[PDB]
Amino acid sequence: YAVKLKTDFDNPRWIKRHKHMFDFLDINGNGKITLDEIVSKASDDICAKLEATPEQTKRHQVCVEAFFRGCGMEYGKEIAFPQFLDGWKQLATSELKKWARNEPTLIREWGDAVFDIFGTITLDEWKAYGKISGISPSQEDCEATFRHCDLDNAGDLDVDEMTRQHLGFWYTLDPEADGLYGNGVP
Repeated sequence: YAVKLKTDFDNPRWIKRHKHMFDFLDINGNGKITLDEIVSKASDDICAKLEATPEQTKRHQVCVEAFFRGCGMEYGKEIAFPQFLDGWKQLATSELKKWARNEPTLIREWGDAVFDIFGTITLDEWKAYGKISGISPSQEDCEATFRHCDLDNAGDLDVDEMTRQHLGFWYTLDPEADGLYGNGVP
């Protein structure tokens, strides 16, 4: 499949996908999130539970920082959803230009850092990620991810494929990427 490159930023389904994610990040329900919180979730929570090495944690942090700065986040900056979504439009545009240029995207580099903590991850690793990050705590959802994606010869997921899927899921609302997270993310 050719990844869908055209954006669809006014589609209510793309809005809802990021709204779901925003509200998941807004744990205290006050309508605003900060880079501080996102990086703490990355480093203090996820990497600790995954038992990442100090270096892996740092590398992952740098990637999370760059990724979310790309959507307008910053330390001490309290962002509400409309500005966050505007940031995602900018991130998606920038990422697609990199993709066109065959330059690694920030979503790819984040994936590299996640995968390294685990270029392939197993279903059981993905199920753990889903619980620890909280993005997909249902193991059935994680099974759906693996059904959905094109897997390697062992039934494992490669970062190139996950990145293709994430371009379509997070940036372009590619129908080929629908269901990447099962019912865990709309």
